[PDB]
Amino acid sequence: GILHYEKLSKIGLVKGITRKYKIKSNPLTKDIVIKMIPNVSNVSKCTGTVMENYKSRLTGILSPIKGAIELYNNNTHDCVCMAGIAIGIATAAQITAGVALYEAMKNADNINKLKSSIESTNEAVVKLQETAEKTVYVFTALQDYINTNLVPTIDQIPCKQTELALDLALSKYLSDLLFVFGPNLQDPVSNSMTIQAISQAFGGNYETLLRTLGYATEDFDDLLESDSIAGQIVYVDLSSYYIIVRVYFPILTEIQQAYVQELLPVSFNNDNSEWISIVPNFVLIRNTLISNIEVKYCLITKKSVICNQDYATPMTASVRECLTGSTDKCPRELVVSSHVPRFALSGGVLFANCISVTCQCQTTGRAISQSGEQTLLMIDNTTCTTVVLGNIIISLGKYLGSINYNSESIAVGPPVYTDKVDISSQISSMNQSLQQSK
Amino acid sequence: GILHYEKLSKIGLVKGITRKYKIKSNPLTKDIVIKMIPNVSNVSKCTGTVMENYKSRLTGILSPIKGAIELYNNNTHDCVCMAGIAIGIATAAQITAGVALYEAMKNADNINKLKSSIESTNEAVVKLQETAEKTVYVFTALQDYINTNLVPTIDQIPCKQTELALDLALSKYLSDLLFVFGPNLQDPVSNSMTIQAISQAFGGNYETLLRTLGYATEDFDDLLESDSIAGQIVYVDLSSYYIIVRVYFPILTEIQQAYVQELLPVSFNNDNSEWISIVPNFVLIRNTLISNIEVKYCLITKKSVICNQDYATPMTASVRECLTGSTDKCPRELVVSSHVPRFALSGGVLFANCISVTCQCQTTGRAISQSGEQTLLMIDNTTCTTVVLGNIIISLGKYLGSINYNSESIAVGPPVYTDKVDISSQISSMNQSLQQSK
Amino acid sequence: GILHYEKLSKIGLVKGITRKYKIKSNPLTKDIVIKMIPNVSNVSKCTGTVMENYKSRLTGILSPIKGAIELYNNNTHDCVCMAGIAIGIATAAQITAGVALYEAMKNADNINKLKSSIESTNEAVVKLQETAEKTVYVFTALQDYINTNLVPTIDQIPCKQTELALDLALSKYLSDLLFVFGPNLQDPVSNSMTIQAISQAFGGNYETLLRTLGYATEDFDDLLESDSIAGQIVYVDLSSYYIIVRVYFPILTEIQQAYVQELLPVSFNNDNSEWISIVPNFVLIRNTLISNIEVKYCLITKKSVICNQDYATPMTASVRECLTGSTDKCPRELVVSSHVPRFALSGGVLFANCISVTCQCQTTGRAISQSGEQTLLMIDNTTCTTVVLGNIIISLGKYLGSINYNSESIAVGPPVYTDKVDISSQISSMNQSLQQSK
Ligand SMILES: *[C@@H]1O[C@H](CO)[C@@H](O)[C@H](O)[C@H]1NC(C)=O
Ligand SMILES: *[C@@H]1O[C@H](CO)[C@@H](O)[C@H](O)[C@H]1NC(C)=O
Ligand SMILES: *[C@@H]1O[C@H](CO)[C@@H](O)[C@H](O)[C@H]1NC(C)=O
Ligand SMILES: *[C@@H]1O[C@H](CO)[C@@H](O)[C@H](O)[C@H]1NC(C)=O
Ligand SMILES: *[C@@H]1O[C@H](CO)[C@@H](O)[C@H](O)[C@H]1NC(C)=O
Ligand SMILES: *[C@@H]1O[C@H](CO)[C@@H](O)[C@H](O)[C@H]1NC(C)=O
Ligand SMILES: *[C@@H]1O[C@H](CO)[C@@H](O)[C@H](O)[C@H]1NC(C)=O
Ligand SMILES: *[C@@H]1O[C@H](CO)[C@@H](O)[C@H](O)[C@H]1NC(C)=O
Ligand SMILES: *[C@@H]1O[C@H](CO)[C@@H](O)[C@H](O)[C@H]1NC(C)=O
Ligand SMILES: *[C@@H]1O[C@H](CO)[C@@H](O)[C@H](O)[C@H]1NC(C)=O
Ligand SMILES: *[C@@H]1O[C@H](CO)[C@@H](O)[C@H](O)[C@H]1NC(C)=O
Ligand SMILES: *[C@@H]1O[C@H](CO)[C@@H](O)[C@H](O)[C@H]1NC(C)=O
Repeated sequence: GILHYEKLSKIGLVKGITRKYKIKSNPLTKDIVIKMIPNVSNVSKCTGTVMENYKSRLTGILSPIKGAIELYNNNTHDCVCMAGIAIGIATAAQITAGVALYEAMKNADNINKLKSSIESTNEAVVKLQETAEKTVYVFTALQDYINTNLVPTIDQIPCKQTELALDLALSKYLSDLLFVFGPNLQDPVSNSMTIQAISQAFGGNYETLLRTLGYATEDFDDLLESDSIAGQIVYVDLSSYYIIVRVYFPILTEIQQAYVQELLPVSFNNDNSEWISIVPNFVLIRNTLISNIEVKYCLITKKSVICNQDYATPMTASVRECLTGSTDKCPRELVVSSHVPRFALSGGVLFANCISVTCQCQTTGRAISQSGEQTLLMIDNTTCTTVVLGNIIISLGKYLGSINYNSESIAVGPPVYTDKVDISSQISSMNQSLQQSK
Repeated sequence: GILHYEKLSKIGLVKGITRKYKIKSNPLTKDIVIKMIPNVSNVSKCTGTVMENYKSRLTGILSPIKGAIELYNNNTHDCVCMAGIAIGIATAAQITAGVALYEAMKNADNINKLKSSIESTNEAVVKLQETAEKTVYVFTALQDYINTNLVPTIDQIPCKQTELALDLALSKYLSDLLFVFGPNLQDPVSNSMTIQAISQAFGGNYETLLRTLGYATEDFDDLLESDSIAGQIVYVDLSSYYIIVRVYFPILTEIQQAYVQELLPVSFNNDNSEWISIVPNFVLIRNTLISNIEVKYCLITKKSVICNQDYATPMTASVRECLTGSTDKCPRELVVSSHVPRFALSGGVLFANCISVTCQCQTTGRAISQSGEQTLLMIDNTTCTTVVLGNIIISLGKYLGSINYNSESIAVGPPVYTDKVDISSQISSMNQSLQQSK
Repeated sequence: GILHYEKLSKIGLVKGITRKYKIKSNPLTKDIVIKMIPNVSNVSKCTGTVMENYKSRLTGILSPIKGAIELYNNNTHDCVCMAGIAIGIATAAQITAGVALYEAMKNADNINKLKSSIESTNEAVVKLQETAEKTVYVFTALQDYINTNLVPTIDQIPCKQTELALDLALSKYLSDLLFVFGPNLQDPVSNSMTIQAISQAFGGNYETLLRTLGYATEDFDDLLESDSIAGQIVYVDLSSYYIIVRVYFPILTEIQQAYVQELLPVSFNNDNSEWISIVPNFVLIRNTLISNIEVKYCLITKKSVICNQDYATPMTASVRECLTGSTDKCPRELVVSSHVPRFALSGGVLFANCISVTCQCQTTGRAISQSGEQTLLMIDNTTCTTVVLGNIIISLGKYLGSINYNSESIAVGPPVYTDKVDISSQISSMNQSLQQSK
């Protein structure tokens, strides 16, 4: 690759798995209905004031979301035609989500004609014919719990306990719902809300939601774990207590001439001390351009790095030069923890710090020795066919690089400290020196 | 406001929603009892050794908490009168919590006179008359589960399976409880423990707790999501296995002459490349003082920023000058990701980077062009009444700033890189240069 | 200790609790079987296609894990001998985990001889005789739910609702399972994944797992909360849908001549302003060596700091000199928030910023005054026996340090700003100054 792997390997940074870059795109939209209140028609004998109190509590949660949705519904018309003077302040994502909301209102209007049928649902999952060809699924929360726990036990227990059990179930449902659908949800007009978060209105059963929707594909689990499947609330009903959610199932596009290269950090010896290299562990290479990538927001598999959006971030010229060969530009940090890697395997070849760990060859019985002028030792089956590292015995391959690897040395970079307080102290010391300098 | 909004918008910092500052204060205290063990009197036929093992396991969890509480209970008198010699080491928060614990012990002593009544509770929520006027609520864990699942199925299933079901429910209850009430809780003498965390002793039903306690308030959900409602364990019983928790319910005070200003980041063009501005997105302004605010610990709504404590943090003079007009002091960062904003709306006026995106006007049909010397374009209805951005059509309004906005240019700040490894490399390179100079 | 506690306290770093350092070591291994599919033989009348669909969905989840495990199984032989040529790329942790997997395969082969007995399990927890002396426990998911909820209600409700209830339970089980056992688990050959994460295959009942395994020890909860108890998947069956997990039980080893010292930050007055000190709050001292420690990954109790591995990190020379007495090297930060501590107690002695908070003595009735040249006031019973801080009254001990503490002053360190944008701006400004100089 573009990176100088041979020079990188001598300061740790052993070449790891090469993964292709995938980003979701081209979503397909399906509409579902989540009914936030169960049907207690069959336990209504002693529901008491529990349902009235629950409806009063749920109206206060659903009302701000509805108001924020009609804020964009009222100011979007047909020339998608948005009035910026009434909207006032919005971001590009908010305006795009408003456009998507306007597009979804066409189907929401057809769905809303089945309000009585939605009210009459008495099962957790039901199918309704929105049109002659389109079917809408209604997902009722706690309906399964009521049907399988409260209906069979109405006449067995004093149903004053059924009222308390129903009250506790509704409040526990609200307890899990409040983190996602509460005041934290200040921007319901957005398509970045994952289906897992939306499923909290259905008890967290996004598996049931997606399986019922019939979304079958090879990349289903990858899309789920990359947070690429998203839902958007397009309508809120305060009389029947249900929401219409549009689920956007996209497909993964492999970015052409793009891959993510992983570097395995290995401690190396320098100046009679143990060091580690402070460089990005994951490097994104698009065409011939080298840049950082925030892989913590992505899904990392053994074959590809999967993200819901482009997470590329800039890279300094010094770090780019370090990755392209200038090993003197690579920052390094002292090693004081005993639990730090000291060897790694790449292409059947072992890169080990044989000063911190004991390297012994099984073929000859003689220990492999590392001098004080060598940072790492490259052990292939030319040096000797089988090396022993304590309880580990490994058969080695042949190195595809230079034959004088262990004879040719390099230069090491400047030591650094990556702790927050240490960074602040370094900045202070450098400023107290720079004031004298200038 | 005090900020220079025009110059900030010229570098892509578009003015956002202005929110007032709210901090909780003046809490009212209520005492509740949480019984960590259910009443199995009606399933006692084949509970077996399960209850003995559960009590043995729960004693080891509750003993350190009781010891830590008695550490402060034993060293507080009337001469709130605290003996610092015996306490030894404590913080201001710990001492204030000890004072609150001493205040709560007066009511805890009255509550403890109903120990037999607490032991005899056989419902999830019961009401006990602590005095002639005060009422205390007892919340029993898994009591509803036992009453609605195990009691009705005593004679139907082989009750050796009931013993296994009871054992699994208790162990699952301990599994969720251990993260909050385990060795992590090293400081039970503190009033910073949220009611949501305390509710883990009741299966996570803080909604049930707060609804039973009453607590009718408009700011109820805001207080819940700002982590302002807190509870404190004031007494632990190792014989009846219950705890007394004092719930603190504060009110939200709007800080006078204080508001939080949000800045919407928009990419801008400079030197034939795309850049973003590295400035705080949320700026707290109290009176005429500008400072940072850690909004990640607060609750953000469309109307206010709500925090459980003051989260103001200092700001550098350079950043303050950047926010007050000195745009040459504003750090900027290169843009390499495709998924960063290019336009935003503020006051009916669109600030767009018409080089990265296509700006076309519907009224005239001609594309809106941005020269290479302009960072951003301000598009108001004085220019043209309706702009088109791909699939988005927006009606704009008059701008309230300078009429020569698109003719007047500004200066741009120094480029920076905000990655961790990039920061370390920059610090090392700058130290190398400084050492070479001196 | 090695730290200069007096000078540290004079800049608001009051000595806290001294905790010893503990790291897990010498694990003992026990093998368990988790059956990912329940036995629905007693509700098979109307399970329908639900079980077939669930098996199809679960095969896709479990197949990559089995493939990754067989990747190491196929390339490990008795000759522990590993073929590095076929492995290609691996880290030291991966190779050690492969060695552990090879060691566990010997017992996995004996366990797999009871495949029919594992298939026939119809209880949540059962005991099987793997050999004449060894015992293996099988944990079946949702088996208790089926036995106690679906079997008793087979003929009471329309069993078409039983099929929907079974479908929802299986899908909810998969929803919780997907985060741990989904595409995120790209490296099943590793012994660093905790038993709590493993328990997600059993509904999160790690308490049941460990109690059934019979692991009884004093440090049980400490090992649990330090993330020291870990499990490794050693075998995956795609025909019976179960996994074999080897649980590692380490012991907590107290590091000799090592302890973690905590410093309590207290605001202090300087130049008519309030400041805080930016130094590490937790300092790890091993022998005579001072270094940082990442205590966020560890478990902190009142007696010791417990970690699953060594988390020591380097410390700069400037920060070390600050901790050892050079108070002019200690970075300090301005105080703008009202909710920052102003006093603390250590050894019965109060260190308070009496400029910011009102200090009054009860014994004499006269207020304690702090001059503008003093950062903090040390108040012991030599000064006066009982101090009052608002609603707090504390009896004080005697200071064991210098008697001229409040008369001797020190020098203060350079001011710093710890915000991210502030750090970037400071770096840019210092680079601009350095470039102007050179
Ligand atoms: C939107 O318009 C409806 C009437 O169509 C009105 O009831 C509602 O209050 C409006 N909401 C907003 C936010 O303007
Ligand atoms: C409610 O009860 C009636 C009569 O007992 C029954 O026909 C109906 O199916 C029940 N509803 C549900 C959802 O089971
Ligand atoms: C050494 O490893 C290489 C792998 O590159 C392999 O082809 C070769 O057979 C091995 N043995 C020898 C003696 O080269
Ligand atoms: C700067 O470098 C010198 C020598 O290279 C070193 O002694 C000093 O500690 C370094 N300081 C910082 C803040 O990096
Ligand atoms: C507190 O005092 C009680 C007796 O009133 C005693 O049993 C207990 O052990 C003491 N605890 C501590 C921490 O001193
Ligand atoms: C326990 O059983 C008795 C007799 O069947 C009954 O009177 C009592 O109400 C039951 N307890 C509860 C809490 O239901
Ligand atoms: C531009 O919008 C303002 C309101 O913001 C309006 O008063 C003015 O007449 C508009 N000019 C047009 C439509 O040309
Ligand atoms: C400092 O600024 C110069 C020019 O402004 C630039 O070339 C260099 O990369 C910068 N270095 C750092 C560490 O900011
Ligand atoms: C399944 O049903 C049979 C016949 O009713 C019964 O003997 C057996 O115990 C049941 N299985 C379980 C696990 O209860
Ligand atoms: C491992 O070997 C088995 C046969 O023993 C084979 O079925 C399987 O595909 C192999 N897996 C890998 C990753 O080589
Ligand atoms: C002051 O505190 C010390 C420390 O415990 C104590 O020994 C002494 O009795 C106290 N009183 C006096 C008058 O020294
Ligand atoms: C450097 O120090 C000077 C005076 O000591 C100060 O004015 C300036 O703000 C500091 N710059 C930093 C900390 O970036």
